[PDB]
Amino acid sequence: NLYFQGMTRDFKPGDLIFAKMKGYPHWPARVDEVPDVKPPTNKLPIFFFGTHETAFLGPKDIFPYSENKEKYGKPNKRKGFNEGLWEIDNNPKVK
Repeated sequence: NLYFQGMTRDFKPGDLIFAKMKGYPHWPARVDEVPDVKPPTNKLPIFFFGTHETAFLGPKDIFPYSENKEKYGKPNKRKGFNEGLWEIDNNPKVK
């Protein structure tokens, strides 16, 4: 996220996070390895737990998981969200 962890090199593959996208709650996710193309230069490859969807996101939309577990790690009605909360704590290497 902005200023606190605002560079792509603040994160590494395997790091667990909450990823934020417009219209959606902060979503349990992980940073993945770059696949591999011409990936966007100032973005990280993100895998979303529960839905298993993927995106490229900048550091501004990425929050460390542990620090934010109590604030963002609450059940949500969005489809796949609660399964995602299970994965991030119990199966964080699911592919």
